[PDB]
Amino acid sequence: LTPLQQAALKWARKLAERFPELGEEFIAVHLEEARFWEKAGATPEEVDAAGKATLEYYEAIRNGDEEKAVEARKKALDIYNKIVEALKKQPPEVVAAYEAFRPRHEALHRRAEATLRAQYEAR
Repeated sequence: LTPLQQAALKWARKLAERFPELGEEFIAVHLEEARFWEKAGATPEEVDAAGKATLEYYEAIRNGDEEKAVEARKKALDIYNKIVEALKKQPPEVVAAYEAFRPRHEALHRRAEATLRAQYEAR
């Protein structure tokens, strides 16, 4: 397997092992992305970070530190923007792929956030 796929697995596992509600697609949906990312001159360290960020983000969404969230939800967000843009500078043979998958990457996060917040809004 590609060292990028694996680099995202390091953190996705930690995010699946934790919050096992959705221990599944949290890996896959991300994994697929790590293969797209590869197809945009991405480096493992440009991914590792992103994950660990997301990690920070969610587990802070869990505990509830609203500062640590934006700290992480933005450092991650201030990486993929570039990547999507690099992927945007690619053929409409790969573009047609991301313009259908990305939706699910959005859907994962939009779902995850929501659920993971709803958890703590339940004492």
